[PDB]
Amino acid sequence: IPGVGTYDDFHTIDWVREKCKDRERHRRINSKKKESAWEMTKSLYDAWSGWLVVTLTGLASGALAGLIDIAADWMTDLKEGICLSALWYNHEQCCWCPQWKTWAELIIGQAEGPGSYIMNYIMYIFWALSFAFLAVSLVKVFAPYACGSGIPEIKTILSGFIIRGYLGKWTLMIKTITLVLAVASGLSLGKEGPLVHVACCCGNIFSYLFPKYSTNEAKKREVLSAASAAGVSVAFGAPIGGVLFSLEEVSYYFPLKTLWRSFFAALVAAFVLRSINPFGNSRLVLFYVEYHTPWYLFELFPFILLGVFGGLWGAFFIRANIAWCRRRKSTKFGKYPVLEVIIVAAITAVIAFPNPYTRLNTSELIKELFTDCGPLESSSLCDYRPAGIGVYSAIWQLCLALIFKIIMTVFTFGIKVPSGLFIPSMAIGAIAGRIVGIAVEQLAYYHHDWFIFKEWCEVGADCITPGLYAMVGAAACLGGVTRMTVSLVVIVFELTGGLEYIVPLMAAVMTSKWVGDAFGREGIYEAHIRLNGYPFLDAKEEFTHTTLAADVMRPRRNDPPLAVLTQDNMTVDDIENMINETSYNGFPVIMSKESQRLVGFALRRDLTIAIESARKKQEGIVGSSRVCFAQHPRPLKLRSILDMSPFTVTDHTPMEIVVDIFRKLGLRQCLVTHNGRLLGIITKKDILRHMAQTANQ
Amino acid sequence: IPGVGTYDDFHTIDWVREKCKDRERHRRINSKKKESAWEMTKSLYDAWSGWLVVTLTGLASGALAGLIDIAADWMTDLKEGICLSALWYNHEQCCWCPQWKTWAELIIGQAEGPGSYIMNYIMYIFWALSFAFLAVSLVKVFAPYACGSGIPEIKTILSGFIIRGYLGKWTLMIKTITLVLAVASGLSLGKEGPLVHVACCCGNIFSYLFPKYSTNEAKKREVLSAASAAGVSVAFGAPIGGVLFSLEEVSYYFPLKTLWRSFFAALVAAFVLRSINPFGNSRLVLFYVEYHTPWYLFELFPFILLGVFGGLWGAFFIRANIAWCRRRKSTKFGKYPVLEVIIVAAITAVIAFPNPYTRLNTSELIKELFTDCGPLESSSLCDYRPAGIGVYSAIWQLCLALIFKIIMTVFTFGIKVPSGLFIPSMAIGAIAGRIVGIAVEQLAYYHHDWFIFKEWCEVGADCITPGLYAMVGAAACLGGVTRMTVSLVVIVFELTGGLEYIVPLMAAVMTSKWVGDAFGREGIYEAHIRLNGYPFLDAKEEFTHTTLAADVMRPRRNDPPLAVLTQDNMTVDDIENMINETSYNGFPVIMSKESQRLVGFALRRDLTIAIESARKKQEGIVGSSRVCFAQHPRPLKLRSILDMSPFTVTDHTPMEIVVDIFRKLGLRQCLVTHNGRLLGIITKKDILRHMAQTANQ
Ligand SMILES: CC(C)CCC[C@@H](C)[C@H]1CC[C@H]2[C@@H]3CC=C4C[C@@H](O)CC[C@]4(C)[C@H]3CC[C@]12C
Ligand SMILES: CC(C)CCC[C@@H](C)[C@H]1CC[C@H]2[C@@H]3CC=C4C[C@@H](O)CC[C@]4(C)[C@H]3CC[C@]12C
Ligand SMILES: CC(C)CCC[C@@H](C)[C@H]1CC[C@H]2[C@@H]3CC=C4C[C@@H](O)CC[C@]4(C)[C@H]3CC[C@]12C
Ligand SMILES: CC(C)CCC[C@@H](C)[C@H]1CC[C@H]2[C@@H]3CC=C4C[C@@H](O)CC[C@]4(C)[C@H]3CC[C@]12C
Ligand SMILES: [Cl-]
Ligand SMILES: [Cl-]
Ligand SMILES: [Cl-]
Ligand SMILES: [Cl-]
Repeated sequence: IPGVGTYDDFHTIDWVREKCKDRERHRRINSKKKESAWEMTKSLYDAWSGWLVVTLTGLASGALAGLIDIAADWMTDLKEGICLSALWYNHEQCCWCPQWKTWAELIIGQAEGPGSYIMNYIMYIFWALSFAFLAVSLVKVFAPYACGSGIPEIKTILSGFIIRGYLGKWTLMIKTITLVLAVASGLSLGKEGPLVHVACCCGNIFSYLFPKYSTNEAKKREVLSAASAAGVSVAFGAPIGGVLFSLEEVSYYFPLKTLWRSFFAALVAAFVLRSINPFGNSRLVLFYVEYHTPWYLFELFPFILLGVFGGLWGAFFIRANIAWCRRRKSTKFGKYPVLEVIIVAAITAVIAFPNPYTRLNTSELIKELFTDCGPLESSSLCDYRPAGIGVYSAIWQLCLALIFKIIMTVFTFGIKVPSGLFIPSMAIGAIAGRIVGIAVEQLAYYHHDWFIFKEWCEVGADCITPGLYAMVGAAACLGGVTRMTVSLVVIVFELTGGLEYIVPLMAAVMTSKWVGDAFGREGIYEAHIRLNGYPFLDAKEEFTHTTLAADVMRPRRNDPPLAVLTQDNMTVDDIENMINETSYNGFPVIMSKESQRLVGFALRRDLTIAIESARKKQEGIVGSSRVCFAQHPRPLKLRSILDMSPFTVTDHTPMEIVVDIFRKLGLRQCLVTHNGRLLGIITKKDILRHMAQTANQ
Repeated sequence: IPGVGTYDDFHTIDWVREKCKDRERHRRINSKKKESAWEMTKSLYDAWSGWLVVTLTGLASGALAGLIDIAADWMTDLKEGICLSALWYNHEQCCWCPQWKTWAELIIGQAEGPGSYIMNYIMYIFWALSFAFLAVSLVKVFAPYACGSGIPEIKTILSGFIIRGYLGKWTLMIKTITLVLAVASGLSLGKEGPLVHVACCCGNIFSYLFPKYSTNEAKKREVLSAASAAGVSVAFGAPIGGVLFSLEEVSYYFPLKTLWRSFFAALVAAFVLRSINPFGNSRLVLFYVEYHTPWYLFELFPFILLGVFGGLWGAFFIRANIAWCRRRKSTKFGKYPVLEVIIVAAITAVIAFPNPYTRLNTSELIKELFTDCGPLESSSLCDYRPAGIGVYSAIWQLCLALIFKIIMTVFTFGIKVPSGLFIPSMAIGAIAGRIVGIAVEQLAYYHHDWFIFKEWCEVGADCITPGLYAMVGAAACLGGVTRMTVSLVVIVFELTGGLEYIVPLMAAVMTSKWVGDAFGREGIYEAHIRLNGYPFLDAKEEFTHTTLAADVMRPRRNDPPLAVLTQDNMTVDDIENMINETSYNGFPVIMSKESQRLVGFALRRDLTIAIESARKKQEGIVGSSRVCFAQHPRPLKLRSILDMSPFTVTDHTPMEIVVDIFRKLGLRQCLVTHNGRLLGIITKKDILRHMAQTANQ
């Protein structure tokens, strides 16, 4: 019957049923292939559909990432001036500087002086405000789903949740435009994490072109996992890192074939980015900073210390941001998203313009911090490198920036614009690591008499490398705020290329994960999932409460008896009334009202669809005709919509085993029986609600 | 009761029961921790036990790998002479060459001449024969399990199979000695793959030191997965590659925490190898060959061609080796393992000595082939690089070697000595890729007028890099013979460090996997698992036969009724007689012989152990006392050994869902019932046998 087997919005899919549908389609297609040669070519196309869709998703993700990077760089450069000779060229490419003219030279006509500084300040603020206004208005008017990182929603979707329109074309376009707008605005956010959502949108749009991936939910989830891998790859140019992230972060179920498919998609996207090098390649992709000297054993001490910082700040953020977000979801603050975005952008621009580090783009700041001092470098971060008073000043200039980055982010992650949390955390950790490395280098230079320095360092030698400390701090902050261990480390290593610095990174990361784990085992993405109330049966959480299945059945003593359907003692009108009277997703069809022996399970959606189709197709089905759910007045027959083998457990079964079954098999509901007689039903909603109750939420 | 919950040799574990035991122990330990501060310290130790065991396993694996490499290098160098000045020094380190003296100089007294060549030939053959004899005798006399790679057995074990003594200390020591002996003998084998078994042995030996990992099988399997990751890491110096290999090859179930634990163990082992650099670091670990020029798009054509070769040869090997192995398991050839090893070693030495490439160590040959021609290099492989006649001769010298390497391996993988298949396949692929690269370079140099070469190459330019072709060929052969895609590619990339050659590798690998997949979807390890007859329910295989649970129940119409135990209508003597009369692993305890309603499941081992313990502990239990399985003449009580919630499915349930339940939940048996009455039992053995029957085995 047409329509049978579909799902509604904000519903969970049944993986077993979807896979049964997929293999039934596979058997039918194989039979057709053996039937004819044209069907054989169709079967070959069906087999190659997965490769085709993953390749298309990778190519689209790479192209979109390149375009977004180019547009964001140009728009960010527009704030501080423009290149009259070539308006399309950005500041860096325009000066590759008489061609570049600042707003002071174009309005006041003076390149220097207090008036020039004032004009530049006002123009910077105005451009930031305009970009923020455009981004928020576009998000609110066209695609409200384009707001946020999207990683929490993608995680919920890959678990089996349905969010219609989240991965649509409208959301893709609006997010693509608004991410560039927000990045140019200068808000404390990034465009690396959100790229995963863009890749997922592309994956869905391409999956619509293949019947195998367009009529089955599980195959769509596999394509989405590959898309997420490709998105991370384009974000950080780390295809292996992207595959690991898909494996450990967003993919609830990851078949082995999906591993290689996601790896191929990530490699294709990385190759697409390489082809347009350096046009669409970001600074992070082109980082490629060489190392001066190898790390040393004693240096692991400050690194671990950095880890502690990464463990602490992230925890604080998880406690702060969430709380603020909750206030936005409870008070009137959420009724004025445009005003909130405008105010945040104004404050950020005003407080960031005076300080060169904050006025600097976050990605460029990260690149500079990771970049090591050189003989040709004369930046304030490397003016001293003996050392002078300016060092202290430099440290001061860093410290303030750090504080700024810590504050704005808390009020920036959650606003109604595309915002990413990877870049801000990386910048904060990089600043902290740079400060720590500067301190360690100064101590080594002024106290080389210590046996540790005298053994592992030499007078007038590059024993200490602050760039490595900044990298370690960035990795520690990312791990402490996301609780990622392997994917994070591999992504950092691929981004920086420091194969010899994998050990220094890992350690720090682990430390952060432990420290944060002391203040809470939940990460930022999971915390946001819980805040939004999405149905998520996280496997990381362990159910320790000693309860039995009898304690979770909905039809309790106080509750009314569960609605059931007789095999062949029901009519179409009665079934319609039952559907319109009960709120159950499905109903268990029993043999008889006395025996109450389970016969099957019929979903309400399929039941209604079958009834309507039969009424519109045949004559005499006006309610008088009976409905028979058994096998072979024109009585209605609805055996095709019922499940012959619903999962069942005993009333005394410990709830831990039930949760295990639900997690591993991805079931939708389980019929709790005893003596072969139906008693109750435990649904994923009930399991989640019980888990929340036992967790004191 | 002591002894309850144990397993016998060659038996499969029940993952659900083990995990229940583990969490019950966790709850008890948490209660004790809350009881006292000493118990709190004990709880901290229990929590840190996993980190401690993985760290110990990594350290032991690294140390053993270094020692094995050093010993193998020295023993191999001993065959062609000795360093009189420093007998402990090897040929390369002795000449770092008056100090080094060949056997001709030490016996005949003439360094050059036909007599010197004859003496060197005879001494080489004698040393190879002696090493082979020692290895085979040690394997056959002390640890028969030390033979082979061990990857198939490790894969079976990680799926829940029990092989007592496979990972013991005796096996570890014997394999460690015999791997070095066999490598020195010159047989067509390697010591990289077998290192995984060494790591697993270390992991088991260390897991014996922690009660959490000593009393639970699943935790031991997690430790073994970490050990396998560390073993691969030490084998190829690719901790990420080792983690991926553990994820995709040997680990049936891989918890998320086990991922980070395995990564940490691999990193620790790699760091241990680094600390002893270059003493215990193999040539593969110290490969680190720089790259001259980047690869080009047209070069992807021959690379794919190499993939085809890798796809073909491997398939052939899977068809040849297995067959020969089957002959060794059916004819009298298997009755003389020592003689077979001696004959194979004699033939290999005799046929390899004349040709310099075969006389050369396989690892050194791989390093040379991957190594690119340089101005200071004057080797025959790079004598020409215009080109002369010698090129052809060089190619000839390669071609013969290739054929040799293809033949001996077929007769070498399966003998009663520690043998690895990674190194031979890598060498074969490297030779093929070197030949292909030489041909392509010659064509480009003599036919640069072609638009392709004129566009992507220049006159007198290093457009073609034969080392990259050799690397691609090695990767293709490895993928074709093992059907590994992501782990293989990452391992190769980490080994070579060519982050810019990931795309050329991947493609080729994929091609091989496809080509081999056309001649059979099973790899060498799975083929050997099937040949040995181990019980393996591979998840990669898909069950498409449309059968129901009723078709797999053992108690069929022809078979006798299933043995059952009444709840409280049985005696100790009757239960003992039933145990000694039936071969079932466990028996279903029913409420009554008339109702036949399932009450629980009692394992034969636990039943016998409980009966014996009760008889030896209490008085009056002499068979007259009744046995009651219900809850509360001194009747025996055996409720603690009975499972209250055995998994059950309906008789009409499709067998596909049953296979899914068995694979995902790792069950041991499922009770098939109808109307709430027990009918039959489907065990993993029956599922495996039905799968074999449906596969026409
Ligand atoms: C909000 C974003 C999307 C707007 C993008 C278009 C921007 C870059 C456009 C809008 C108005 C434009 C300006 C309009 C007028 C002039 C005067 C001319 O003598 C030099 C160029 C200059 C100064 C233009 C530079 C580019 C400009 C700033
Ligand atoms: C090894 C050295 C460098 C570490 C130095 C920092 C130490 C003192 C830090 C690291 C982790 C920290 C712990 C992390 C979290 C908690 C839980 C909280 O409810 C009380 C404090 C407590 C228990 C912290 C105490 C201080 C602590 C132990
Ligand atoms: C089979 C393996 C394990 C044996 C290991 C020990 C080997 C290396 C031993 C056994 C016999 C030894 C030889 C015995 C006698 C002499 C004569 C002396 O003037 C030079 C050293 C020389 C030539 C020895 C070299 C080392 C030697 C070959
Ligand atoms: C793309 C170019 C370079 C590939 C050139 C090699 C081609 C001809 C190879 C690659 C894979 C090969 C196929 C692989 C396996 C099979 C199955 C076998 O039962 C019949 C031959 C057949 C069908 C092969 C035919 C030839 C084949 C198609
Ligand atoms: Cl970001
Ligand atoms: Cl993000
Ligand atoms: Cl090997
Ligand atoms: Cl092997």
